[PDB]
Parts: sequence; C-alpha cells; structure tokens
Amino acid sequence: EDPLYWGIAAEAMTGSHLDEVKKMVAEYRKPVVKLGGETLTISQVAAISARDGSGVTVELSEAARAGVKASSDWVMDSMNKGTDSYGVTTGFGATSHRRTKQGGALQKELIRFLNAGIFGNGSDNTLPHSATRAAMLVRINTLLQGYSGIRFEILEAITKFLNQNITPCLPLRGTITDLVPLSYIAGLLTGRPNSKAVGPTGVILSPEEAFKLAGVEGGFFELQPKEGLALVNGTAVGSGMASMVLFEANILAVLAEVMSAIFAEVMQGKPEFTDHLTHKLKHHPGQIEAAAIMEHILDGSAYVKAAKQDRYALRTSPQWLGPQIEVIRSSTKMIEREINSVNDNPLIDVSRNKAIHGGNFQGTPIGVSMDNTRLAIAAIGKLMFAQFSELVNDFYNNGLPSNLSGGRNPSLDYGFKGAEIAMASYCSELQFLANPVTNHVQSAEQHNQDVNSLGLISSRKTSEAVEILKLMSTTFLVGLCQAIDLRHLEENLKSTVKNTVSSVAKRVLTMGHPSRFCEKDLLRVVDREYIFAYIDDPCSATYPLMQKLRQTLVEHALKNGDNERNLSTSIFQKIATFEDELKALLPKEVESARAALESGNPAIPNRIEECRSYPLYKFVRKELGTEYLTGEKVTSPGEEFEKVFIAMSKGEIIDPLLESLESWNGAPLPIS
Amino acid sequence: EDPLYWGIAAEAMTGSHLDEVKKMVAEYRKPVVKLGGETLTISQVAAISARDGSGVTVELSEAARAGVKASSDWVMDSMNKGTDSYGVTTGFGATSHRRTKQGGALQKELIRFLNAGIFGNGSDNTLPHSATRAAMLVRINTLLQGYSGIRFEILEAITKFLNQNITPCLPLRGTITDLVPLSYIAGLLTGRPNSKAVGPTGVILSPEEAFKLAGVEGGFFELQPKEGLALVNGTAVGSGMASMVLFEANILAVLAEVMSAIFAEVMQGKPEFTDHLTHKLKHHPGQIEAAAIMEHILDGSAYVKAAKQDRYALRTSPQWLGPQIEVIRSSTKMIEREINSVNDNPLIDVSRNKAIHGGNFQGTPIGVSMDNTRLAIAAIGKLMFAQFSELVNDFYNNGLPSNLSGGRNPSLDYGFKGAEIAMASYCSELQFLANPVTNHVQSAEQHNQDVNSLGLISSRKTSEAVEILKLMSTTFLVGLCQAIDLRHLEENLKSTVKNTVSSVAKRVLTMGHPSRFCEKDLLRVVDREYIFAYIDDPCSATYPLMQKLRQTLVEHALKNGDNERNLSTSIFQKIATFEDELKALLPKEVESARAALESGNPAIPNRIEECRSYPLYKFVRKELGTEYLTGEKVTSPGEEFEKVFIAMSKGEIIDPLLESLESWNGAPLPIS
Ligand SMILES: *N[C@@H](Cc1ccccc1)P(=O)(O)O
Ligand SMILES: *N[C@@H](Cc1ccccc1)P(=O)(O)O
Repeated sequence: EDPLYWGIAAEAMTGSHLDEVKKMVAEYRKPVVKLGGETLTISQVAAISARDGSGVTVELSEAARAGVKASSDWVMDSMNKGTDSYGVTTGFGATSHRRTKQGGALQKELIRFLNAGIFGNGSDNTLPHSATRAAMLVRINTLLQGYSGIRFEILEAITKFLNQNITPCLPLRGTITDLVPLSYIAGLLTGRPNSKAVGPTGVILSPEEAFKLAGVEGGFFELQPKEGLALVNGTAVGSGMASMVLFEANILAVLAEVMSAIFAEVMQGKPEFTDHLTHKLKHHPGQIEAAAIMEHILDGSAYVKAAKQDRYALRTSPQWLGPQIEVIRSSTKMIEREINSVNDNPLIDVSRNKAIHGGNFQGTPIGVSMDNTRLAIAAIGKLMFAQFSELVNDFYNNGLPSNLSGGRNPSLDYGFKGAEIAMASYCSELQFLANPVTNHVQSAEQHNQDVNSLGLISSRKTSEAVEILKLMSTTFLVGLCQAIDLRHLEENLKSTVKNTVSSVAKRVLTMGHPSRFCEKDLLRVVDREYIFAYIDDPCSATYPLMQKLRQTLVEHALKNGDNERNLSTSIFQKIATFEDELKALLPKEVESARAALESGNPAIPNRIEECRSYPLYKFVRKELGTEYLTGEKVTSPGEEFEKVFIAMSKGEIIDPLLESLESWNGAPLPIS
Repeated sequence: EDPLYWGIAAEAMTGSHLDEVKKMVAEYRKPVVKLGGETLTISQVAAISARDGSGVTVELSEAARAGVKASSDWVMDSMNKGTDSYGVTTGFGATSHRRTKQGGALQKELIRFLNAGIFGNGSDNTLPHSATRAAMLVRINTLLQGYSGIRFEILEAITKFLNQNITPCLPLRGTITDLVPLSYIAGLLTGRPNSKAVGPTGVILSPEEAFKLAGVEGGFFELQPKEGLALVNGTAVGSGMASMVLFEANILAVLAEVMSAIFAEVMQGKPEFTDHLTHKLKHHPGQIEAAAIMEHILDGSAYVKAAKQDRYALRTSPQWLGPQIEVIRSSTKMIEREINSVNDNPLIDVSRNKAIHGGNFQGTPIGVSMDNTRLAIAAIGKLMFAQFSELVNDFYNNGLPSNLSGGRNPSLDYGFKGAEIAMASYCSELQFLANPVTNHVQSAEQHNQDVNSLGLISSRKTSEAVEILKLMSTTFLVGLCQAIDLRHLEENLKSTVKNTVSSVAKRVLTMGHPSRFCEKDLLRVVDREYIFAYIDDPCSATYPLMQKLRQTLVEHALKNGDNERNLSTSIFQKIATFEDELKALLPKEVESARAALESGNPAIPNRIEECRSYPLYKFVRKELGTEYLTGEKVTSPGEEFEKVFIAMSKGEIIDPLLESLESWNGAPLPIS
C-alpha cells in the first residue's frame, strides 16, 4: 500500500545506474516517440530535441483523444451557460478581478501581453532551437492527459511542427518558471504578426510559411476559451531543457567512471582501491557501483597484469564520484516525473464537473534538480582536473614524460602544457557555475508570484556546465590516449636499451672469462630506471643511465677483491671501454627502434590492444583519426581535441564507452 | 572647484597605504576620542570598541551642543503648534497614514515594536559587545551634527555607558540596514522591562543597575517626539562593525606584504621580482607599493646577500596583493564617510524651518564596501595558502625539509603537515565567505523597503573572513620562523660536513703526495648538495652525500692516467679507505655541531639577526616564547600557534611589523 507514492518512486531507483544508462541509450535510438501523456522519458526528449536528421518522429496516442475532447467540450459548454471561470472569463494573476464575456478575445489578449520577450539581432537572446523542440514535446505530453481544456487538433499541429523540424523562435530569457516563452509557441499557432519560425536549414519563416512547410492545414488557430492559458501555463521549457541536460549528464558520469579506471591503468596505480570490501563497508550504492565498474576495467587490463599509496584523485575516485552519480540519478527521476505531470492551472475535472485551482505550474522540481545536478557536475569536473593534473606531472605520473611530451626532443615539445592551463580554466568556470540559481527568487507579478522556481534559468546554467564538462572530458580523453602511446614507446625503448647494454657488456666485460654478476646488475639498472628520464640523450654523462651503469661497475670493482689488483681482471679498468662502446652503439639502436615503432612494427605490441578499455582508445585513435601529439610535427593539441569534441557532441562516444563494460555482469568481484 | 565632492574624496587617497596604516595605529593609541560629529576615524571606532582595559575615553565637543539643542527645540516647538510630521505625529514606514497627537506615546510604541529580536539562551544570537560599543559611538557621532532633534543629555548618557563599559545586549540578527538592534540601545535608555546590559566582567544587569554603574543620573529617559526615531533610524551597527573589520584588514594587508618578503628570503627567491621597472610599467599604485615594501625588506636581507624563475605565489605576489590593497583602502574611505554621515530621517533643518525627508538610513556604502573587502580578504588568504604550500613542499622550497620538519629523525617528525591541512581548510572556508551578501535583497516591510543594503550582515561575514585570515597569518608566520631556524641549522651543518670531508680527504688522500684537485672537488660536492637530503643519516650508501663523493673519486681516478695503474698512486684504491674514515667520524661531528647550535653556541650565527625582518622573528621567538618545533619534544604546532594568535588578536604584532619597515623612506629603489 503506497498512498503518497513514495514506494513507486523508490522502485524506480533499483538496479544499477549503468543499466539505466543502457536503457536510456536504447530508448534514444528508437525511430518513434509515442506520446500518451504519461510515459515520456528524458531520452525521448533528448532524441526529439535533436536537429541532426535522425528521422525520429512523434505520434500521439489515439487513446488520449476522448479525454482531451471531453475537457475541451466542458470548457465550451460552461461558456454557453455563461459562468465565471478563472482564465476563461476573468483576468490573470494579480489582476484576476477583471471580468469579461469575450472568451476568445481574452485568450488573444493573453498571448499578446505575454509576447514580452526581447530577441534583438542575431541569436544571442534566442532560446536554442533544440530546447524549443524539447519544450514543444513536453507541452503536448502534459496536454494529452485531458485536464487542460484544449482541442486535440492544436496538439496535432504542434506535432507536425516537430516532425517537420519547423521551430518557432522563442526568447532566451523572460521566465521565472514558462509564460513568456511558451506564448511564442501560441503566437505561431495563432499567426501573430511578430511570430517567426526557423526551417531545417535556418531560414527565417513567417507563420504562413511555417504552416505550409509543416503540413498544418486549416489556417491559423483562433484560440477558444482557456486554450491560450493551457498552452502557456506550464513548466515545459525548463523541464524540456533539464531533460536534455540530464541525458548527457548521465552518460558523462559513466564516462568519468571509465576514464578514472583508464587513468589508473596508465598511471600504474594500485588496483586495490577498487576492492569491494572497502566500498561494501560504506553502503553508498553510487560508490559501490563506481568501484565495481573501475574494478571491471582494471581486472581486464594488460597494464595491471604488468604490475606507498596513490594520491587521492586516483584512490578516492569511487568515494568522490559515488554521491555525484546518486544526485544525477535522483535528479533524473524528479525531471521524469515533471515531464509527465499535469503542469497547468486550473485543471478541468470532467468527472467532478468543476475546475480545480492549484499550483502545478510551480517548477520547483526543475530548479532544485538542476541546482543539485550542477553542483554534481562541478564535482565530477574537479576530479577530472585533479586526475589530469597528476597525469601530466612527472613528479606523480610514475615515469611518464612531463607534459606527456611525445617527440624525440623535449626542449621542443611541451606536450599538454597548454591543455593543462586550459583544464584549470574549465575547472574554475565550472566551480563558479556550481552556485545555485534558486536562492535568488524575487517576489514577482505585483507580489502574486511571491515564490517562483527559476527552473529554466537553472537548467540553462546546468546546460553550460555540461558543455564545459565535455570540454574537460575531451581534453582528458586525448591525454589518456597520449599516455597509452607513451607507455607503448616506453616498453619498446626499454627493451632496446636492455639489449644494447647486454651486448656491450658481453663484448667488453667477457674477460675480467665472463663478468656475469656484472651483466645482470647492469640489466637491473635498466629495469629500475625511468626511460623518459634519459632516453632523449641516453649516453649523456649527466643523465641517470650512464651514471647508474658506472656506479654498478664501480660497486662490482670494489667487491672484486684481489682480482681487482691485476690489470687483466680489473673491472675498474673496463669502465672507460664499456662507456665508449655503449656511446658508439646505443644512440643509433634507440633511433632504429623508435623508427620501427613509428612505422607500425614495434618489437612489443601495444598492450592496450588486450585491455577492456581498448574500444575507447581504438575509437579515438583509429575511427576518429586522432593522432599522437609530437613537437616534431606541426599539429596542435586543439586540432586533435576538435575531432573528439565534435564526435562527443554527436553521441559517437556512447558506443565505445558502453563496449568497454559490455561483459560486466553488474556485480563486484568476490571478496570471499 | 569641487561641487560634487569627488575632489575631496580623491585627495584622501594620496600618499602611501603604509603611511595611512601608521596614522591609524597612532590614532588608535590616543587616550581620548573627541567626538564633534565629523572627524571620526575607523581607528577611533576600533579603539572604543575594545573591551580590554585600555582606558580610552570618549568626550563630546561642547561646540556641538547648540545645534543639537536647536533641532531638539524645533521638534518640541512644532508639537506645541500642533502640525503634522512624519515619525512625530504619524505612523512608520508602510503604515505612515495613521495619525496621533500623543507624541511621547508614539516614541514609546516605536521602541516596543522594534524590540523584535531573539536572544535565546547563551550568546550565540547576541551581537558581540565590542560591536555594540562601536554602534553606540557611531550613533552619537551622527546625532551630534544637530539634524536629528534629540536631547544632548541622551548623547551624554550613551557616552557614560561607553566610558564605564556598560553595554546593552543587542540581538545579532534582525536588521537589513539598523532599526531592530538600535532599539535595544533605546530600550536601555528608557528602562524597558526586557532591557539587559552587561558589565565589564560579564555580569548581566537590569537597566536600573546599568544606570547606576554607568553614572547616569536623572532616571530613565522618557523619549520626546522624534527621539526614538533619531536613536534607531541609522546605519551605526553595520558601519561600526565595518570600521572594526577594516582596522584589522588594513593591518593584515601590510602583514601579508611583509610576510611575502620574508617568504622570499627563506625560499631563496630571486629578489628581482620586486624591481621597480616592472611595477612602474603597470601604473597600479597598490602593486608599486607592495613591490617597494618587499624590495625594502629584501634589500636589507642577509639571505639575499647570500645569493630559472620562481613560482607565481612568490614572483607575482606584488601583482596579486596590489589590487586587494586598493580595494581595502577605497573601502576604508567609504566607511569613514558613512560613520561621519547624518544617517537619519527626516532631517531637521532649522535654517529652513522644515524637516527634510530622504533616504540617508540606506546603508549601501556598508554593504558594497564589505562585500568588496571580503573578496579582497579571500584573495590575500589564497596567496598566503599558495605561499605556505610552496614553503612546506620539498619540491619547491629550495632545500628546506619537507613539512619543515625540525628533529634529527624525519621518520618521527612530520613538521607542519597537520598545519598545512588546516591551511587548506582555512583557505576553502575563506573562498566560500567571499560570496557577496548584497545580491540577496528581499522586498521588505510591506514592500516599502523594496531595496535595502544588508550592510550589517555583510560586515559580519567580512568579520568572519578577517578572523580566518588571522588564523592563516598566525600559522604562516610560525612556519616562516621555523624556516628561518632551519636555514640556520642548514648553514651550520653544511660547514661541519665540509670540515669533516676536508680533514678526512687530507688524511687519507695525502699520498696519491697530496691529492689536491680531489679535495677541492669533494668540497664542491658538499657545497652543491642539499644538506637536508642526507643529514639525518649522512654516511648512508643510498643517500646523495656518499654517492656523489664516491662519484667524484671515481671521476678523478678515471682522469688519473698512468698513475692510476700503480697501487701506490691509485685514487680508486683509496675509496674504501676514504669511506671508512668518513663513516667513523662524520656522524659524531654532525651531532656535536647540532648540540652546540641547540645550546646557543653555533659556529655561524643566525643570519636573521642582520635582516630588516628580524623584529618579527624576534617578537615571535623571544618575546612570545614560540619555540622551534621538533618531533624530539612533545610540543604540538597548535601550542605555538596559540601564542601568536592571541598576541595578534591583542594587536601585539603591530609594533614589530611596522619596525621592519621603519627605515623605509617610502620610495622604491632607483632603476636609473
Ligand atoms: N500562473 C498564473 C497564470 C498567469 C498567466 C498570465 C499572467 C499571470 C499569471 P495562475 O494559474 O496561478 O493564475
Ligand atoms: N526607515 C524608515 C523608518 C521606519 C521605522 C520603523 C519602521 C519602519 C520604518 P523611514 O525613515 O524611511 O520612514
């Protein structure tokens, strides 16, 4: 028994976040959005909001028509009897004491005075057309429930505008949540002289042109009583935009979880930070899930198979992301309820033969969910900035080059240093955007609206935060792929150094007849030393390779006892010879190895090919043609970022992201 | 000609910030604050606000009495003729349409209904008594100008309350700027039954007890027409607190400038970042002054005399602090005007025989100056956090121990690591506090007060920020003194290592008969190496001293040519002997040197004794008894922080701070 509907809401929060995202993605890709008033999802809003030629269409449920007609007939019938009804024969808001019997004239006036927005020139003060399409879809879904008193034919007209991608121009600002912007949809439907629409290629259209292109026949609508109020008195603009925002935010949270694991891989972090006991003992489900996802990536990693504590951006990443995922998930359910709500006033209850006055236009679920989600996005951004900062810092990245520089000459390759500065600027602006909107409520409309939600303004700020998080995710992802390629370079160049030191050691020290403990210790120097600390000038006397090799020969000479006092068996007398032979040979050997790797024929294959995270690397590197960055070529990091950012904004990252987890059974690895 | 008073305001911003602070400090210490209505400074407010037994007294200018009596007589005379006057025979605010001829009864009612604050139990909802004293002083200064229509005897009564440290209890909250809190001063003067005061030792007093202790004779006042409005209708609580805040903020900005220079000293930064050409070419006077002050400290530094680029918290510190100083200075002039303004309504103009209605109670200068100053305080804090972070990090602090650890065993001394975490918590809360208050205005009082300044709320938040900045300054200052002592330890232990290496080198290598290029190169190793990288275990084979000493002997052996092939002149055959003699001798020599330094008899004196910054170190170390922190003793960093924080809060840091600059002539060093 669930009289206040807490139970059905709680049921919607079972199962994993990842399974919800997989469902959202499948829903988004369906060819038809069937609207009945109560099954709209944020992924259907996101799909319809697109203006990218996907071909998705909207169709209205015929099962809804009778209820819609009933309340429309009720309103018309109550005019014929000549009663007194708010928004039908009375004024609006604080001025509702005015009376009139010109019902159609009142609705015409309503749309006129709500057309109070400012467009100016250009598009800077215009609502994005995708958000207008989202608003149109959500408004239809509300009106289909049959409590609003509007003709079904008007909903059919809005549906044609959606399906033919003919979009009314709406002002960006003007709403405290959505009378003013929704009145520009009504104005297009009634052919107001200032009404404008945009066609699929951006052409500005008159209302007559828009009706013709959309396939609306019958001329402009003449609003019947209540129909203007039914069009404008709801939360569709704020909730439609919040839906688009949350669709991307849910995906980006999964991307942040997977990139935390790929980060761990290339950093050679200790995978035990994902151990399920740690997360089980905190009970938080977002943290448990985030750990299990990272553990899944790491359990199928060829880098972990190649393995005092890691720093917090690695080791506390499940604790950090967990509550953000929970907020984004909870916020999604709030918005999904809002886009299926009857946000209108008054409500026509034909069953009780009366209009019910209330406050369902008050968009508080939008403002709250968008403020909370914006703070969650800023936190995901801050972690990404901290991880990126560790990745490019040679003090912390366990042997990767400073700046992830790629070329032979570090003096002419500063790698990701510019990107790192950009990442700080993204993170800083994201922390600014994290401030709430909903604590700035003004007592409005002659103090009739003395609380108001500010939902659309908050959705807009969260939309801006998501865009910045995509800039950060793009830059981080390209950095991770650079690091992957640097680990491949590292393993191959280390193997070449080992082989060269071994061949020289044999040839020079095979006397004093074979110095064998010496050769193995020299090889241990190579195993121990960071390749990128010396490989740009491997035989330099001031770099660690030659210094530690000599130190090893000296250590063996001091332990060589009596044999060291005979020039024929002296290890010390071999040092100058060893160093000369190595200087003559190691440079060209390192160059040949690097050239071979650059030609696609490395001695050791790139281990990423055997990792579960390979689909993301493969997509960035092979599908998108993003290239390894190097000061030896003219290509800038931004040119590579463009490829990933544009693909990300087209949804092309979704498939390789989910592919990286597709064999996960949804449970953590056993701890018993 | 200066008809809008821009010119006289601009004149107040000439001369250096430091000279203004020196004047403020002298003003604060004067024994008598003489009030005439128009010469009050923030330093006089700060001095009077103190409840620390300084003995400062207030006295009222007799020259003010005639104007005060004139407007008080005017109000009484306009009652006798029976006219209509706002706040005298009419209601208040939005209810000013009500009429009455009971003039005294109206003022009694005014104080009753404004007594709408909440104290609860304890002091958490009570205005601090120092801020109440500031408010009382500022209100007298306003009323002395003679435009308010109040009896001079009431001002004399408030003066006795100040001079005898009898303070009415005021609620902390209740004002949008200061009717509600000021009505509790009026309530004490009229003996309201709920009125309470506090004596000098905290005893709660009835109004009768308070009058007796303060020396007010004549019984409770019975307010004459307008007198209640004259007491409560002004900005004295917000501006009084802003004055106290800005007094400390001005001093702390000079402290931040000087600590930036001491930071540069102990970091061995390049002093050229203070070069006047750099700052001259930006024109900003705060930056030019901040550079010249730091340059003055550094020009008299015995550490700079002992000397690719420094990091931003050092090298951009004048650029960073400059605009903060300008904001604090500009904000000070705004508040100094406000505390000398006639913030009251209506104004009695006996010259024109009329009351002038206006808005001078609108405390916008307070809200703006306190919001801007709070952001400036957060910026000074952020720089201090960044400097402290560099100071304790061995990657960045040019040879100081990680954490500024002080004991012989770093495994049992983590120095300032706890303080560093605390500094992040201080900085984080300061950045939170930097948000403004004045963008949260509500339309208030039946929408009569549809804009309001929120000045006191903003002053309170800036007061909290200043307190945190004092926590940060205390912790940083103790860290700087720790670093000073570590540089003293460093120079002495390095000298001992050099002498020991030299004596061993002589004794062991004086054969092959004296290895002289060898000895000088071994000494160059000691000169080059960071003492704190090895001095806890100086003869360890895995530490850099023994490694680089051996490397030097090996390098000389490889250059020794034919003599190296004879065991009698072999340098390589001396290594094991050299290392054994050094291991037998260097440990006890280092210990004797450290013990001698710990006993006050170092071989090399502490160079701080010859620096211009010595007064601050001497005060912290000798006057306050703050001690060098070491894991070898039980004393915690917090115990030492307490000494400095308490002294700082008593103003005891002012004298050594200004002493460090007292020979500065106020100009930068020539660049031509
Ligand atoms: N949200 C109000 C409708 C309205 C329309 C136009 C102007 C002002 C208000 P409600 O439904 O609460 O009357
Ligand atoms: N600031 C107003 C005085 C007032 C006193 C008590 C209640 C409400 C207002 P004003 O001087 O503008 O009338």
